Amino acid sequence: MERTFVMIKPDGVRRGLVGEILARFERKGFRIAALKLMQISQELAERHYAEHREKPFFPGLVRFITSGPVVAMVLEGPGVVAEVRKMMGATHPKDALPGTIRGDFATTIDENVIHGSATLEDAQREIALFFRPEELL
Amino acid sequence: MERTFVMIKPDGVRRGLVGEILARFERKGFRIAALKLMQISQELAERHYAEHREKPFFPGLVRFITSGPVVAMVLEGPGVVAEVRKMMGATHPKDALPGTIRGDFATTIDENVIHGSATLEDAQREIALFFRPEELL
Amino acid sequence: MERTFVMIKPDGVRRGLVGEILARFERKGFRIAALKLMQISQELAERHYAEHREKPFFPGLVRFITSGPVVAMVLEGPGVVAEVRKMMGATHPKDALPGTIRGDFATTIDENVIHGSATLEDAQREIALFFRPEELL
Amino acid sequence: MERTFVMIKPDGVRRGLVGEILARFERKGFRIAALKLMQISQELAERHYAEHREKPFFPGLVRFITSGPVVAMVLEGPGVVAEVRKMMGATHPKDALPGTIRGDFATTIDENVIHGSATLEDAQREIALFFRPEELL
Amino acid sequence: MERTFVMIKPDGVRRGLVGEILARFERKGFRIAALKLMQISQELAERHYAEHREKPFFPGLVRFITSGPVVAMVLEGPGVVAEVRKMMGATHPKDALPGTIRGDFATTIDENVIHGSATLEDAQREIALFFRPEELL
Amino acid sequence: MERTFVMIKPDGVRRGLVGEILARFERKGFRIAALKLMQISQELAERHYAEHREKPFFPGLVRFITSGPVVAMVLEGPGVVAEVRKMMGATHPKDALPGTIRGDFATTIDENVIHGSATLEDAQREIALFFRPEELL
Repeated sequence: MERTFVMIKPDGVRRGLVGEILARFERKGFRIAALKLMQISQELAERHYAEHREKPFFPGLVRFITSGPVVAMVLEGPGVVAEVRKMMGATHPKDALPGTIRGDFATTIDENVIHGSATLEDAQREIALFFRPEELL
Repeated sequence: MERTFVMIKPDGVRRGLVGEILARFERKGFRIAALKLMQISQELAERHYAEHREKPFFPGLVRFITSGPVVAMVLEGPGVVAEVRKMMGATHPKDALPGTIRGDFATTIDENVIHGSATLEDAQREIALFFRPEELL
Repeated sequence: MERTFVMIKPDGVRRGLVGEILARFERKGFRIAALKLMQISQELAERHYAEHREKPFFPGLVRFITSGPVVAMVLEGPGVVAEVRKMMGATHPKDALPGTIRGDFATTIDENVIHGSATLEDAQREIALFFRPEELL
Repeated sequence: MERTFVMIKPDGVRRGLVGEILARFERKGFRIAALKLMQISQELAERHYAEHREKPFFPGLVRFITSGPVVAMVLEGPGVVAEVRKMMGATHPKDALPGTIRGDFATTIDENVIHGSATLEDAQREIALFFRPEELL
Repeated sequence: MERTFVMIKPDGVRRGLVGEILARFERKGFRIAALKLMQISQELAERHYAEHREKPFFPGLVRFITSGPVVAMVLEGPGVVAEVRKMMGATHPKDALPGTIRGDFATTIDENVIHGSATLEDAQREIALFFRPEELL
Repeated sequence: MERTFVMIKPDGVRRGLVGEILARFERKGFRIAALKLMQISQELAERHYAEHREKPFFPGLVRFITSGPVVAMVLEGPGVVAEVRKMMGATHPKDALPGTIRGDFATTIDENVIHGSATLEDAQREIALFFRPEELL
């Protein structure tokens, strides 16, 4: 019953990549346990990147993630956390391999189209933060 | 401006067709104004199909539409109501032409993969019934 | 229950369209009851086109249908005979509409990529002619 | 033998639809006789839409067709003029059926993604206007 | 004239992945020399996994491979044995890279969608076992 | 404003892979700055492979590259030279990974479907050689 949190960033949404990305997870065999289009508020974003509150790029992260609506989701499946990280590819598109989501759709680190939980613990945190309990099915 | 309500039925979600269908709307150029995976409550299903509460097939429509989660959404764009209707194809898959969502993905009337508002008026009503006002972006 | 016979002609196989076409039937929801790559014998071709053995274009139909291997198959599902007919599109690619197999892949009548049983009766006959009974699953 | 002129308009190029559209023609079996990314000059646009130089919407057609680069091409094959017309679908996306290029990618008449010669005669004229003779292969 | 044996397992067939998989081999440029839908008998399966007759997972392999119809095929092309192993990806999906068949469609080792000969010798053995000579074209 | 030169070789063109390949670059987010179908002359080809004028495979390179029309293009984007080399995959298809262009579409080194500049310097040279200045947009 392992699960992970995935967010299609503002750039992924405006470029119309939502369906293509979801399709990759569905053909893989993962179950969509939650899904919604939402607008991340300034405060919510800052809480998410709370650990980087002192970083110099913190303001940048917050700005981009709130620049427009995002699509949040929870995926379930065998070792889905690590499998999704593998599917997304390296955080910086230049190092992401062809076949991965960022390797196929992204060109810059600032607009790298998608985010996926790094660990099961981050997943639980992110799910509790972006989704209400009743939104999980 | 104009908006329409679309729902990928339980069979469409079960068969992993969410991304593929969503991708068709994004390729078309429509904007996703709202989106969420949800379980239709008995009340919502009855409210939705109230028109047939007398019909003998009513209990059937309700059981099916609540048989599993669906993906509800609101699409926005020029004449989106009539366009989506055309994109989905005939209600009965037997009459739905290839190239159409039902024409390419459905085989029976009971499990016809998707629903789309019939008119502008139906759209306003359905959107208000399936989504909380704050969920429209 | 209902079954229909489908054959991807020598041109369709030669052009590497087998998977793409098969995928359309699988996406539609039909079940593959039988499948095999085969070389149509002179006898089988004549038996199949017996109706035109008198016509002047007969020798042509036979030479083409035996010009290379074909992929024969039996598709199963609700009203599969009429549905497949619709999915293939008009026999003459000039009349075949986009979204259709012939509409998307064929350009001439002689090389129209695929064949599908015209009626339930034709289906029984074709299936018995192209497949050994034990090959139907 | 027969040839037709096709142009992916500025909106189609801007939205990254060049490969997808080109792929449909290649899958169909037509041959690419000519191809080039180009910026339509004011003279070329006026020459092309000369028929409407009197109309009030003329200045509009010109500004749009020259708003950005287009991908011009010449397709060759059996009855390619009428076939491409069918593949593109109705000029007004509202009338264009799913499965069609405009039916799948366009939403408004002003930005209808593509143009294709209406007749054999129009094809000869357009090809001579958009391409240098040595560019036809 | 190198060739290899590939089998789309019962899970790959029931999930409707036959066409998509074949399409990958066709676009790659490999030739389909044989193809058929078949039901592996208990005895046949045991002979195939004869080398593992003493293994503890032998009963499991036999059970799954006979749980439903499979699609067997022979592919021909330059170094096709090693190339197909590369295309399928690691035997355990968790270690299979995005872009490969198992990396894109599978989540568990038990249901890893496909099988491909490990060596030319295994290929000859598997072809002689699953196909009759006359079925090779 | 980095840019690179890409050529879809004669084999890629005759196999109808132009659109599919362009689509990969467009979905990635690269900008098409130039594009054209052309026939490489004997002299032009020899100049291109001038550095290999003394190699034993020089005659072979020249022959294949001139065996039919090719599609030349210039792509722009962040680190596009290295990114495109990554997308194309290893020069020899056998070593190209699934997900890359050669890994997915090619089987032999002689007909490896595509070429991309090795360095920014090679790119400038190739662009100056295959394109006229006015063809860059």
